[PDB]
Amino acid sequence: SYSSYGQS
Amino acid sequence: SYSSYGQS
Amino acid sequence: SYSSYGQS
Amino acid sequence: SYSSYGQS
Amino acid sequence: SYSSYGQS
Amino acid sequence: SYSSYGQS
Amino acid sequence: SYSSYGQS
Amino acid sequence: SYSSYGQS
Amino acid sequence: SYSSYGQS
Amino acid sequence: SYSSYGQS
Repeated sequence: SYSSYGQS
Repeated sequence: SYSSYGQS
Repeated sequence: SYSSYGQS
Repeated sequence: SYSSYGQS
Repeated sequence: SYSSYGQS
Repeated sequence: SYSSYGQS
Repeated sequence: SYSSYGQS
Repeated sequence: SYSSYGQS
Repeated sequence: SYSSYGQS
Repeated sequence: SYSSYGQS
């Protein structure tokens, strides 16, 4: 949880 | 949960 | 839950 | 729940 | 529930 | 939008 | 949006 | 967005 | 966003 | 973002 994987 | 995977 | 997967 | 998958 | 899948 | 505030 | 505040 | 504040 | 503050 | 502050 609390994670980023895409394009931000 | 609390995660990002797309384009933002 | 509480996640983003699309284009925003 | 509480998630986004489309175009917003 | 509480989710978006379409074009908004 | 897409939020909960009551008792469910 | 896409958030919870109550009792679930 | 995409956050929790209540009792779940 | 993508954060937790309550009781889960 | 992507952080926890409550009881989990």
